[PDB]
Amino acid sequence: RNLAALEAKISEAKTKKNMLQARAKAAKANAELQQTLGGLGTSSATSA
Amino acid sequence: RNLAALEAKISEAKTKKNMLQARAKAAKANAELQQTLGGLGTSSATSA
Repeated sequence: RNLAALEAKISEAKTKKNMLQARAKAAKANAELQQTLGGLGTSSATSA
Repeated sequence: RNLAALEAKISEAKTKKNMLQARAKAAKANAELQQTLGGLGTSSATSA
């Protein structure tokens, strides 16, 4: 029974952590998209 | 939507700046024409 419980713990923790990391990476990618959209170099063209 | 907006910005800024530069060059060419018309070397012929 301890082995059954431990395997359940291992599987759930591993998969949950992996998916959490993947979604966090997706979120940070989206945040980088937002930064790039905000990060517009209009100043240089205006100076030219 | 951000990409659509950004492409619109890029196209409009590029074309407007290019045409502005071209027309400024035309204007300076015309100003050089006016200078050449004013810049008459009558003094040298008068001295001869």
